[PDB]
Amino acid sequence: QDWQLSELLENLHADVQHKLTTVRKSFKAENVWVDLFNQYLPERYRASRAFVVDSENQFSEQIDVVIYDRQYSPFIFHYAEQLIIPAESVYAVFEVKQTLNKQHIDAARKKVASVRALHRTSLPIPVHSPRELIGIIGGLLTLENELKIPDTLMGHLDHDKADKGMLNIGCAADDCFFYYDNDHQRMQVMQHKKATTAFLFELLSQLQKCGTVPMIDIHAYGKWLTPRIS
Amino acid sequence: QDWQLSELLENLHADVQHKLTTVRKSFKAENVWVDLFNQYLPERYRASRAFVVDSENQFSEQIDVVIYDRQYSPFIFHYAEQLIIPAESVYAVFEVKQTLNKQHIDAARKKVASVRALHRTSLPIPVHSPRELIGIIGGLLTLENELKIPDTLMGHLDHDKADKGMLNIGCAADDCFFYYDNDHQRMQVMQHKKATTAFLFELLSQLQKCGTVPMIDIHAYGKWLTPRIS
Amino acid sequence: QDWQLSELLENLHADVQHKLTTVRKSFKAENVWVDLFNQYLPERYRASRAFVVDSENQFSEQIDVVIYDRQYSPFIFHYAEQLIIPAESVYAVFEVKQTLNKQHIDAARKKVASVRALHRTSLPIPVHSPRELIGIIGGLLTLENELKIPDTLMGHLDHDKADKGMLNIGCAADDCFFYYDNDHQRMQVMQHKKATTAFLFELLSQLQKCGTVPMIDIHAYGKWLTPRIS
Amino acid sequence: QDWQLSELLENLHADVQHKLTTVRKSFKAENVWVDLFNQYLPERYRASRAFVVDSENQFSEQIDVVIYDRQYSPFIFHYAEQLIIPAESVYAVFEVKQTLNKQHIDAARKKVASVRALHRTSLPIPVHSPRELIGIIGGLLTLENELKIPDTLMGHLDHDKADKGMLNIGCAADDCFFYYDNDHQRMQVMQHKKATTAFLFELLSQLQKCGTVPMIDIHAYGKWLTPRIS
Amino acid sequence: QDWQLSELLENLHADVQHKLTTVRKSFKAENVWVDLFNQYLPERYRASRAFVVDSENQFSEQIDVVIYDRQYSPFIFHYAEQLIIPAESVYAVFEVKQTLNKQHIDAARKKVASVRALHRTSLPIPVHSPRELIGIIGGLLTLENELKIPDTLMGHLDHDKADKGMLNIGCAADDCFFYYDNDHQRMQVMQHKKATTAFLFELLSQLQKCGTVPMIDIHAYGKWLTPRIS
Amino acid sequence: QDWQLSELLENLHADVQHKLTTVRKSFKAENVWVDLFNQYLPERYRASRAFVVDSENQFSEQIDVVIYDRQYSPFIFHYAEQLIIPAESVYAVFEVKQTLNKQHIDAARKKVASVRALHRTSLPIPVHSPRELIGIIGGLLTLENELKIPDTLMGHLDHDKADKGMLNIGCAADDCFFYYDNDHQRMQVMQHKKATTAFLFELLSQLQKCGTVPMIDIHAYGKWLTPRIS
Repeated sequence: QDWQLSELLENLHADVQHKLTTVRKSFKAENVWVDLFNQYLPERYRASRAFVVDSENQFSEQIDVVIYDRQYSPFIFHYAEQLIIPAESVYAVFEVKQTLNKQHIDAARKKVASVRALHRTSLPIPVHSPRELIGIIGGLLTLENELKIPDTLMGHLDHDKADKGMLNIGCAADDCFFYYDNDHQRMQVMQHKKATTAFLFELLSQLQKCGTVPMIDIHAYGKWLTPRIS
Repeated sequence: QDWQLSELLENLHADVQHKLTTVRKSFKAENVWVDLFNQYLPERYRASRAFVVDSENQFSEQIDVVIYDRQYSPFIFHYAEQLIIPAESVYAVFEVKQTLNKQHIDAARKKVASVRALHRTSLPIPVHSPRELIGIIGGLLTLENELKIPDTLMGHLDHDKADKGMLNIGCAADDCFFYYDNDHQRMQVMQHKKATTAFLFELLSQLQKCGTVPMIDIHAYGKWLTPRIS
Repeated sequence: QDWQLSELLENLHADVQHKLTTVRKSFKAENVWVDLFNQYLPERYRASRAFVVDSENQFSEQIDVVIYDRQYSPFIFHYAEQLIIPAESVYAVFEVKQTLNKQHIDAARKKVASVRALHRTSLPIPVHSPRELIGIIGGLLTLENELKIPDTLMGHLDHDKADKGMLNIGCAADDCFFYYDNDHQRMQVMQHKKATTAFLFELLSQLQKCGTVPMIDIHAYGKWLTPRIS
Repeated sequence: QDWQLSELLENLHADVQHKLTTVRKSFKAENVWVDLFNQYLPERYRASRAFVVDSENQFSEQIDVVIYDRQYSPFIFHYAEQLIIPAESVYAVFEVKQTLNKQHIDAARKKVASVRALHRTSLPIPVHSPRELIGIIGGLLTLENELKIPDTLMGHLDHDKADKGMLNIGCAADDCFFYYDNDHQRMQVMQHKKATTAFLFELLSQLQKCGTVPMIDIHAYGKWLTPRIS
Repeated sequence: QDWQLSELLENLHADVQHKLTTVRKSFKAENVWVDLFNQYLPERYRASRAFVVDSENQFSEQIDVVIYDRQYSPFIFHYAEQLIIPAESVYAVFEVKQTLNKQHIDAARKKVASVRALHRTSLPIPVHSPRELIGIIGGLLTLENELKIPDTLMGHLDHDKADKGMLNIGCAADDCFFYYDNDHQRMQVMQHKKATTAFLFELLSQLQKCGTVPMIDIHAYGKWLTPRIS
Repeated sequence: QDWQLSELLENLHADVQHKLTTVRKSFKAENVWVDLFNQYLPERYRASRAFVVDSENQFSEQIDVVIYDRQYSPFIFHYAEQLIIPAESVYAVFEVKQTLNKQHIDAARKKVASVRALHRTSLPIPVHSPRELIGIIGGLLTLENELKIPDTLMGHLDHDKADKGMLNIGCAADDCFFYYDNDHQRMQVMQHKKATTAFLFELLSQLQKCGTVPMIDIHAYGKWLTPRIS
């Protein structure tokens, strides 16, 4: 029963997972999630606490966990010891909060909203048309779920897809994960003892369906240095 | 005559090649082949001794050398100190045996057969159609060729393409290498003093023609953790 | 005014930039440019002093700075301590000279011409047609501009696109950068205090528009080791 | 005047130094100091935020910057994402506070005192006598000095060597650094534009005079796992 | 009860420890022990499967785990993919066997004996006298203990110190560990659930008491290349 | 005859050695020697082209190969892309020249003389006395020896030990190495086909007998930033 695919999946990155459960039990956070994501995610992706910036000199607020393209990113900024990432590079943004409740849900929606409100550029490619903008994943990462009734959480998580604050995924470590399905066109909540690894696999699945990074308009950033003649 | 492209090609990764010739002469193995491949192959690929697993909880036997996609692999399992790789990540599988003879050919074909019999998934992409499954390269890596007659080896290597045990490529270090050509639609054997480097270039050429990793169905692995509702 | 996108852009890789300005002031070089490029460029690219070779056993002269694809390159050669790069891997080639004048412009054009005259291969892909050959960027990297009149430099830089010596981009550190625009179908010179970073953003933009590496014909290099039967 | 030893000294690790000055100007912190120390210090040393623990199951409070021996440390602990360092490994402990004033001086003295009150072991060596315990350096790292009168800071920093809270060194970035001299047997304050680099050289000098790590009594930690018979 | 020194000690390198327990349970090996040691040991030491060689062209048999000085070693040999270490660099040598029984004890003693029988050199230092030769630690590493009676294992482990096969330390993973005490001048066996971590701390303690690598007589190896005149 | 200590010694770092022989045959250089040394030398040492500087603001000329203490060095400077090393950190200095003749011998003696003329500091240690200054090894590294008569080279290499230009060691790759012996109190020349590896082992032997880095007077460098009160 060791060489059971089920067992291999649970044992995958066991150590970082164990760090998260201890934190959950010490509450009964932020850095563990960043660590967790960077272990599970393929090389193309990196996770970090960070601000997001766009080529219109607009900045998000500090985002507890940003997942961005490290491999094909043309630049990432460092002010002091802070990371500032171009919006075009961002795949997902998460709020971290100890507890999953109506208020932190709303707090997550506002952080996600502030990133999606940024302006992202996308060029055409040799001549194809410019690529559709990636749909940025928004979520909430918590240690203890305070909405024990699946109805009392289902309700406060029903948000419209046009809404820029909508949460695509979220987790209460070792307790439950939720996510939005398109086939079903609804939110779905799953209460499971292994919800952290199941949440991660869901995340990998949504990342895989995001789409390829569009071509950044590098001149839309370079215009902050020199003029252009039409 | 040093700055001759011919010489540059022979000098390429000269050290790992020298390790292989010594082993050939000490016989008159496994770790050398893995080292050799990991030096010649581009960053996308990695070679390792490993088991292969599929999302149906089927396992190959231990494969002396697996070449897999390390860059775009969503997960690789580590049981004890053993590597277990999802079948969708596999480009090539090799049997290592001291001598190239009818029996080790058959032993190679059975290992290859066991990996290709695994179930591999492939999703559609945004909506394109799902990508064709990669054609997994199967081979046999040896130190000394015991079929000196090119007719006596040609015969025991003529296998049908529809057969899942068919060997696409193989080598007897510093002696000969064989491979299947599609234009010619047959096997081809080459006896050459520099057969190790020529075998590697043939491998690089087949890898290049494999195709891109299909999109793994991550939920087909994630189902081992949580149910899904249709 | 610290958290101004303008300031973030200037502060990006500030240290290597500072190394370049000191050299400019010590003249009032080569290694600084290589260092500079390897910090600004995304992971796919690497910069290095090197010779370029093709599958016809032709070699360029030593190129002060080659930008090549390290991620998807199937091989790079090392004679002694010299780097020798297959022409198919080359994105850009630069001459380095202390001063920007008519003679070093001509010297750059001849080095660039010698690389573009090499033979580059390109295969079809599964069956699509073989990819168009990348357009290799040629430039000239200098410390002090000796053509102060924008007319007196504009003139000696007007070359025809069909000419294999034509220079696509160039820089006189912390003074000016030039580049060819297709929309405008002319050369363009920009005299700016921050010309080094603006030059780099222009380079990133041209690299982005280059196209993906064509599929190298590995057998056109492997033919240097073994014969082929038609 | 570039190749002036004075200039080389100022230019040393210029980039991390620049990060510190920006923070100083943004206040007009913690991570910058750690970054700064890890660049200036030789390989034997590492700096990190951390708790300190002894073999009597006593813990300090969280220490903003601990400098410990990473080379010869037999173990370092990781609770969740927290670093916990055996007291025997500690060379220096620093409080970080935006401003240098009487209250943050006292706050530093209490943190330093809590580390020096821990129990540190030291064995004999083959048979020589057990090494004297290292004298742990205590300091205070700030951005802006609020005691402008050198008398008004001198006074609140005159402490006795027998006191476990005594501060050996401290800095107000790009403004002043203080330190205790044994020859002089007093504190000394230095107000200098380049006070950050001078502070660092003073730190290197005190570290050099600390003494080599004593031999840790590993069984005094191992007793937490198994009993011993006398 | 998480921030209990006891708990930190048990959690230290928890992952590699877990790998070892699984192997113990799959038996109800070699690579796990090497991995385990390389995580617990300080930077000075490295563990590896290897042959040991001396300057008299004598070789041990293959040693399942050798612990050697990687930091101050002047050379290590690589034949094929095998590691060959000069005897002067060796701190400890271990036999790995699934079960702890009289026969594997004897097999361990014979491997240890073969390494200690090698000739080790030691020069004087500036002029001090040559350093005493390190006492090489010998042990046996197993998964399951088959001598359940502590008298039935005590008996077959009482060996004289003057014997070159004597075992200084050994372990049956998560079950028991033994070691020789000099104060007590006997062997000591400890049966404990956490015997793996306690065994490691005992190993660290013995390594610490070994002594410093003597100065290797480099010319005693160099004589294999050129003559010397007296 | 493969597992012959003689063979292992010749095979040690075979690849970098092969690079050197090719250069020797292409002459019939500098970077190969640096590479060679960094492969053979233990971790404490690093080799690099560099200037040497002392705390009296004196600089050597550029030294083709400096061997310095990277591990215990408190600082190393970087002007532009040049390395500048404090004299106290230097173990050996070499001139590189294609041919070994009277003139390049004299050229080497002058470079060595210029480094040894620098001022090196050395403090006392807790209170022991200050350590004797390391005896800096001087040598000459060449590809072809033009003094074929061992008398015609013996003569031009007899220099007095008090002379600051004296050469302690040198090599004509794959041809001969010389060195100074104290027992013999003379120079010694050895003509051997494997002279490169024998030269390296001689170098390792002299390095081992150099002595430990003395304690640098860090304030003798820090005085370039701030005054001191006696």
